[PDB]
Amino acid sequence: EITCQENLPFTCGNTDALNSSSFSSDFIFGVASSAYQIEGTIGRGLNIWDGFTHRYPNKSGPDHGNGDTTCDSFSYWQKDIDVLDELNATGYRFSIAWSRIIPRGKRSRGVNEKGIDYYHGLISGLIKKGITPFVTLFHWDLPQTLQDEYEGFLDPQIIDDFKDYADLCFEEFGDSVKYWLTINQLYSVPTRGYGSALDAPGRCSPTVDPSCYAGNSSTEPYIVAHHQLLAHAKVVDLYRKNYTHQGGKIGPTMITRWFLPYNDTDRHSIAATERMKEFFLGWFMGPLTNGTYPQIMIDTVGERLPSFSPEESNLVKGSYDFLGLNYYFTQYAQPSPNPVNSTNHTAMMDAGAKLTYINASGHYIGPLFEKDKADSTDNIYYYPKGIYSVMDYFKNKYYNPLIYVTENGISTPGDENRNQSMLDYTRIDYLCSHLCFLNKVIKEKDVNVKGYLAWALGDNYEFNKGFTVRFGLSYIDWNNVTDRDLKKSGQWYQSFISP
Amino acid sequence: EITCQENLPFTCGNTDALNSSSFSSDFIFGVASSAYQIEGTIGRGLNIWDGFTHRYPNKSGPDHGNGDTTCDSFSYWQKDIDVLDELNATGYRFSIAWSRIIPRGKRSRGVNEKGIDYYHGLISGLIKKGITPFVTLFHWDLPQTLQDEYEGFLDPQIIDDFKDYADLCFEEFGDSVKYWLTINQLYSVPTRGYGSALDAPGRCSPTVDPSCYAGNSSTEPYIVAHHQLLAHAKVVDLYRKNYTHQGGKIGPTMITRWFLPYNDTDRHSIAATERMKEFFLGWFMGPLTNGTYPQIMIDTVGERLPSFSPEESNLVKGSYDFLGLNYYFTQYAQPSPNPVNSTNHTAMMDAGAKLTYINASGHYIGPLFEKDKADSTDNIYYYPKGIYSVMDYFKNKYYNPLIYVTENGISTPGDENRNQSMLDYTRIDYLCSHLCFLNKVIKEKDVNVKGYLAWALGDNYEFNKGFTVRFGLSYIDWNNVTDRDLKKSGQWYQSFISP
Ligand SMILES: *[C@@H]1O[C@H](CO)[C@@H](O[C@@H]2O[C@H](CO)[C@@H](O[C@@H]3O[C@H](CO)[C@@H](O)[C@H](O[C@H]4O[C@H](CO)[C@@H](O)[C@H](O)[C@@H]4O)[C@@H]3O[C@@H]3OC[C@@H](O)[C@H](O)[C@H]3O)[C@H](O)[C@H]2NC(C)=O)[C@H](O[C@@H]2O[C@@H](C)[C@@H](O)[C@@H](O)[C@@H]2O)[C@H]1NC(C)=O
Ligand SMILES: *[C@@H]1O[C@H](CO)[C@@H](O[C@@H]2O[C@H](CO)[C@@H](O[C@@H]3O[C@H](CO)[C@@H](O)[C@H](O[C@H]4O[C@H](CO)[C@@H](O)[C@H](O)[C@@H]4O)[C@@H]3O[C@@H]3OC[C@@H](O)[C@H](O)[C@H]3O)[C@H](O)[C@H]2NC(C)=O)[C@H](O[C@@H]2O[C@@H](C)[C@@H](O)[C@@H](O)[C@@H]2O)[C@H]1NC(C)=O
Ligand SMILES: *[C@@H]1O[C@H](CO)[C@@H](O[C@@H]2O[C@H](CO)[C@@H](O[C@@H]3O[C@H](CO)[C@@H](O)[C@H](O)[C@@H]3O[C@@H]3OC[C@@H](O)[C@H](O)[C@H]3O)[C@H](O)[C@H]2NC(C)=O)[C@H](O[C@@H]2O[C@@H](C)[C@@H](O)[C@@H](O)[C@@H]2O)[C@H]1NC(C)=O
Ligand SMILES: *[C@@H]1O[C@H](CO)[C@@H](O[C@@H]2O[C@H](CO)[C@@H](O[C@@H]3O[C@H](CO)[C@@H](O)[C@H](O)[C@@H]3O[C@@H]3OC[C@@H](O)[C@H](O)[C@H]3O)[C@H](O)[C@H]2NC(C)=O)[C@H](O[C@@H]2O[C@@H](C)[C@@H](O)[C@@H](O)[C@@H]2O)[C@H]1NC(C)=O
Ligand SMILES: *[C@@H]1O[C@H](CO)[C@@H](O[C@@H]2O[C@H](CO)[C@@H](O)[C@H](O)[C@H]2NC(C)=O)[C@H](O)[C@H]1NC(C)=O
Ligand SMILES: *[C@@H]1O[C@H](CO)[C@@H](O[C@@H]2O[C@H](CO)[C@@H](O)[C@H](O)[C@H]2NC(C)=O)[C@H](O)[C@H]1NC(C)=O
Ligand SMILES: *[C@@H]1O[C@H](CO)[C@@H](O)[C@H](O)[C@H]1NC(C)=O
Ligand SMILES: *[C@@H]1O[C@H](CO)[C@@H](O)[C@H](O)[C@H]1NC(C)=O
Ligand SMILES: *[C@@H]1O[C@H](CO)[C@@H](O)[C@H](O)[C@H]1NC(C)=O
Ligand SMILES: *[C@@H]1O[C@H](CO)[C@@H](O)[C@H](O)[C@H]1NC(C)=O
Ligand SMILES: *[C@@H]1O[C@H](CO)[C@@H](O)[C@H](O)[C@H]1NC(C)=O
Ligand SMILES: *[C@@H]1O[C@H](CO)[C@@H](O)[C@H](O)[C@H]1NC(C)=O
Ligand SMILES: *[C@@H]1O[C@H](CO)[C@@H](O)[C@H](O)[C@H]1NC(C)=O
Ligand SMILES: *[C@@H]1O[C@H](CO)[C@@H](O)[C@H](O)[C@H]1NC(C)=O
Ligand SMILES: *[C@H]1O[C@H](CO)[C@@H](O)[C@H](O)[C@H]1NC(C)=O
Ligand SMILES: *[C@H]1O[C@H](CO)[C@@H](O)[C@H](O)[C@H]1NC(C)=O
Ligand SMILES: *[C@H]1O[C@H](CO)[C@@H](O)[C@H](O)[C@H]1NC(C)=O
Ligand SMILES: *[C@H]1O[C@H](CO)[C@@H](O)[C@H](O)[C@H]1NC(C)=O
Ligand SMILES: [Zn+2]
Repeated sequence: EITCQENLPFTCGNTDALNSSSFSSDFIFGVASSAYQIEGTIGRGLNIWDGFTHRYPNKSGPDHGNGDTTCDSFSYWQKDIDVLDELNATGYRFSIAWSRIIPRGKRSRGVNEKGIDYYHGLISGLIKKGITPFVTLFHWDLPQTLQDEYEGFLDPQIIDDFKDYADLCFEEFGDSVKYWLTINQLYSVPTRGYGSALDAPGRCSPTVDPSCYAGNSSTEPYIVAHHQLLAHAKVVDLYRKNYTHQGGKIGPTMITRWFLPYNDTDRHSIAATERMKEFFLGWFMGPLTNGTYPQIMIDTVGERLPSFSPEESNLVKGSYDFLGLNYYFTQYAQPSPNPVNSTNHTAMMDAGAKLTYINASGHYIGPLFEKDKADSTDNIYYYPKGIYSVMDYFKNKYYNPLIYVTENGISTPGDENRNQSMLDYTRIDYLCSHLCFLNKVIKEKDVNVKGYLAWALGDNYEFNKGFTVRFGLSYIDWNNVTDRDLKKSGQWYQSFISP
Repeated sequence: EITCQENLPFTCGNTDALNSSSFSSDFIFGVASSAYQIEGTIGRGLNIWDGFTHRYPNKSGPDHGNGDTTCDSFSYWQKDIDVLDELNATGYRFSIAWSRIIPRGKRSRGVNEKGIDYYHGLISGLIKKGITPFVTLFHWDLPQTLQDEYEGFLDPQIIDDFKDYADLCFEEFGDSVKYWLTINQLYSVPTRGYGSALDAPGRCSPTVDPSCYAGNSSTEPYIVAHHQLLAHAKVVDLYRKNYTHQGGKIGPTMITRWFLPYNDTDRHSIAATERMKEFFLGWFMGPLTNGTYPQIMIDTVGERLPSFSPEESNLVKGSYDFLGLNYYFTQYAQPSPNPVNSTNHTAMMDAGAKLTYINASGHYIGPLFEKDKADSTDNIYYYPKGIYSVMDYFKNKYYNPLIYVTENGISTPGDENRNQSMLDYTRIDYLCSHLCFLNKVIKEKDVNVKGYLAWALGDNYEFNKGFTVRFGLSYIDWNNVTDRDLKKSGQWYQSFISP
């Protein structure tokens, strides 16, 4: 019987009690990163994260930081491999920058052979240290040219351009890469990029944010979500029909959260909780497992929800070998109105739920996850048992999928100094508490989870936050980015992996 | 009789001897700037200078600086108007960022109304202080989307996109703007952008620079030059047929240089000097005055020189109301081989000339213009009489055009400290020595020159050099860019204007 803690103080930092041997022998342990966040713009074309962060610098982060140079993994990719080698990691999730290998977006316009060689060298270096690559084709960094030609994922033209890009990656790297991710966190771009305009490309309704250059927060999230599923399923079909000889697997990435009722004896809050599961996970998991959106979405969203043709439904249904599940936290849900006729209506209001970290009796769900200095009532809190609840739900609701945990981690403030930054005990507590529950859910519920990749390998540019928060297991000095030095967390993870 | 000095020391800094009253009463005096160099990326889409400086940071300048924030004329445009008001300037040359008003390049994709309002406010502010705007439509900052769709000026698709962009500018601002420039320095993009790859977009032959993403240095300069002339002439036709009611004038910008023989008794060097005039000025001035390229270019460049159809020849011939002439320096010319079959052949070798600042007897042409710290034998030297020689040549060879001097100025090192930077006596000597010759040529040769705009209003990002050189008449502190403080040069120019 496995007992895991839910509240501070935790004791899972002790490698005598929890380590890699607690898990099956073939289980993969590593870390993750993304191209915009770590490489720098040297050697690549421009993408919508470059566009968004330069056009709307106060949305890039409070320091106006961006990915122009960041930790310079373009130059220091060998140092990333060295961190992984130090950890004795068996996996590394990284993304390919579309704009580094096809700067002009559409593959018929030509490829950047030097950009292809950059990834060849990385992949070869990983494999030579025994590290299995998990490669994300699209981690939000769409070539700027495609957004300007047709508004990227807002248009169905994106399916064929994404397909041709994916084909080039499979042709070039698939002899060595056996685990591919298509689109990072399907829920994110639609909602933050086209609903709230917190993320690139920064579209939304005029009264939601007057700085959006265009958009409609009520309709566009649904259009983008739909084209994301079609483009993902087209690439999966391509992979499975034309690259089956490479012996690899492919899947989407979901951002996952667990949801609990704000008031667990109030039927209205209980209903809002179940609505949240459908609108946040089922929006994509319904199409991925059944080829249709959830009935509550069909009913509520009405004419604003696109339909799949029979051919598209068949293409999208079952379009995964595995699921990359990212997990960070859990929210309480209570009812909220859905004012569809308001000019500031957003797709996110369709779920009819208001999300908090404090329930109706004043209980905070768990330890502090992220402090919000502008508004402290907006602090985010974590909940280690949520990873257990998510995994169990995916096995039970979504046909017992093979799962890899593709992201899991916590930030510490960028205002801390080096020493404080290195002594990141809050990060050991977060990582170990979630690893305990993950082991518990694998053993108790038999969820087919086969790996775990913590967010992040090193400090990087954080979407929306600049360099004001740090997520790395390895520290990077922004005045001289060459080195990546294991933090207390990285050292702890090293001993968890090789106890 | 006017006597002007050619060698240090100069005495034209004395406003008793040379001032604005030395020139006709209607003569316009001011300063100039360009959008990429001063505004910052806030509020606009991305262009090829953003692309080039981020993809090839060591080509952006030795400090890797770029135009991301620069002096923040987006925020501080009122402070630029204040500098002009302090100078009692009567003209200001600025450029419109295509990417600020049409971020998606093609006008049918929509316009950025807030970007239009930015220029409305500037123009209105200038006119209210009695300053005549001279507005450059294209100062090299092509929306990145157009370079990625069809390689910008390499393709004839650029003509109609440039035309639609120009139309929008005339419609929006032409009721107030009466002097328009089409393309800044026609010789520059073809040669530096597509021949040497020193400038965006950074194309060239593989053995010229292995870092070019594509190109051909022998052919591409000619293609781009040709499309530049066609796009320029299309816009001029549009202006003169559809916006004649606005009562304004339009013209191209040429970079001008004078050329002297390396050895003035050697017929080979004399021939190389005359070749240089044709290949550097006649490349564009031949088409602009006659609808054909110079015969020496037709003969030497052969199949690599495009031909104008009769319709295109007619469109391009006479396509100017005035000429914007930029002038900085003069070179000696001697013969050099033209190895057309070499893989590193460039369009610039077609002239069969090698350019220096020192003649065959060891005479340096004039005072120091720019020091080159990597290689001192590469220092550039200036020649005040060259402005006289250029103006006289344009009147005599090119049908007595109306001319405005659209750029003239000198850099000082970015390594100097504030105090040294402010005491920019070398800049007063450069500006006054050229103004003396300009007055002399207007009086002696009756050249129809009606204004002079010194390069630059303030310190900015310098193409190819970052923030390592300063060209401003007003100082900007890079640790806090709000203020623009008149240097010794700006104060001298203030007294030259209002003695
Ligand atoms: C897994 O995919 C199955 C489809 O392959 C889902 O079953 C389908 O569910 C739909 C309803 O969503 C059933 O379609 C209904 O068919 C009747 C009967 O002929 C309809 O009137 C109803 O159409 C009306 O309601 C719609 C909203 O649902 C409106 O959009 C429409 O304008 C009408 O108001 C709907 O008919 C559809 O109408 C729109 C068409 O373009 C569409 O093709 C048409 O089918 C459908 O019969 C059913 N298919 C079968 C083979 O059973 C399945 O849905 C789950 O199971 C069914 C039994 C219902 O209980 C659903 O509520 C529940 O979601 C889904 N499973 C999951 C878990 O999502
Ligand atoms: C101002 O524009 C005038 C054109 O409106 C120029 O005059 C034209 O000059 C061209 C030569 O460049 C003369 O064309 C020649 O016509 C003969 C006679 O029929 C040709 O064989 C010669 O073609 C051959 O030489 C070419 C290189 O010049 C090659 O490309 C071609 O393959 C042949 O090798 C050329 O004929 C032209 O060939 C290419 C065709 O597609 C083209 O249309 C055809 O014309 C032309 O007759 C002449 N036009 C008239 C009305 O005079 C004028 O050129 C200047 O003046 C003329 C007299 C010559 O001295 C030129 O050397 C000199 O540049 C130009 N002025 C300026 C100052 O540039
Ligand atoms: C968890 O949700 C439950 C279920 O909603 C909350 O209990 C309900 O709380 C209501 C108070 O907000 C109770 O209703 C009231 O009852 C008093 C006593 O008779 C009456 O005077 C009030 O007018 C009110 O009655 C309602 O008026 C509106 C009508 O539309 C409606 O029909 C009436 O319900 C209600 O009885 C109670 N439900 C039951 C199942 O207990 C619970 O609220 C917390 O506990 C309740 C007992 C009460 O002490 C609340 O003060 C306290 O907030 C809520 N828990 C939390 C922690 O918010
Ligand atoms: C400015 O250009 C002029 C014209 O080219 C230079 O003068 C020429 O310089 C040549 C030396 O480079 C002279 O030719 C030589 O004459 C000596 C004396 O007879 C002879 O022994 C040499 O072999 C050579 O002769 C040539 O050999 C190559 C053959 O293909 C050719 O037919 C011969 O010309 C040449 O006489 C002279 N031209 C005349 C018009 O004076 C001038 O050079 C400078 O002045 C000349 C006088 C000489 O003192 C050079 O040392 C000195 O560089 C050059 N000016 C500069 C400053 O470079
Ligand atoms: C978002 O787009 C939707 C659909 O185009 C707009 O909602 C429609 O608004 C038109 C104009 O009132 C109405 O006649 C229809 O009833 C609406 N259709 C549906 C599907 O709701 C909505 O106004 C647009 N929002 C923004 C802010 O532009
Ligand atoms: C530049 O483009 C030109 C023309 O396409 C190339 O020169 C041609 O080269 C082909 C292959 O040798 C020759 O057969 C022709 O004689 C050339 N044409 C002319 C007009 O010169 C040149 O090789 C290309 N340069 C680069 C470096 O790719
Ligand atoms: C690993 O953790 C397990 C508890 O599940 C423990 O039994 C084992 O001894 C630990 N391994 C080491 C080497 O500490
Ligand atoms: C696969 O590749 C072949 C040949 O390149 C092509 O004919 C076929 O349509 C492709 N695709 C898919 C996704 O099946
Ligand atoms: C618009 O929405 C904001 C936040 O969603 C809300 O605070 C405000 O009350 C809404 N206004 C209207 C007119 O509904
Ligand atoms: C690496 O991990 C393998 C597998 O668990 C282990 O046998 C080996 O000793 C570890 N190496 C280090 C240096 O920890
Ligand atoms: C301006 O310069 C001219 C010389 O051309 C001189 O005669 C005149 O007095 C000067 N003006 C003033 C006010 O110094
Ligand atoms: C001018 O505008 C009119 C109407 O918009 C158009 O029909 C005509 O073709 C345009 N152009 C030029 C360059 O003449
Ligand atoms: C190539 O050109 C460079 C500079 O233009 C020159 O130094 C070199 O000698 C040339 N090589 C060949 C093979 O011509
Ligand atoms: C501005 O220039 C005009 C025209 O020469 C002049 O009359 C006026 O006094 C000048 N103002 C200042 C403050 O120098
Ligand atoms: C930040 O910038 C946008 C324009 O990019 C502007 O709408 C907004 O006022 C600014 N936000 C704040 C909070 O200052
Ligand atoms: C920066 O860090 C690297 C690795 O720690 C070091 O070797 C290099 O000398 C440092 N550069 C400077 C300028 O300090
Ligand atoms: C600078 O960068 C380019 C790649 O952008 C590379 O080809 C070249 O080696 C570098 N230049 C120097 C002088 O280091
Ligand atoms: C920077 O300069 C402006 C103008 O000189 C000044 O008013 C502002 O206070 C300064 N900001 C800082 C942080 O020094
Ligand atoms: Zn930047």
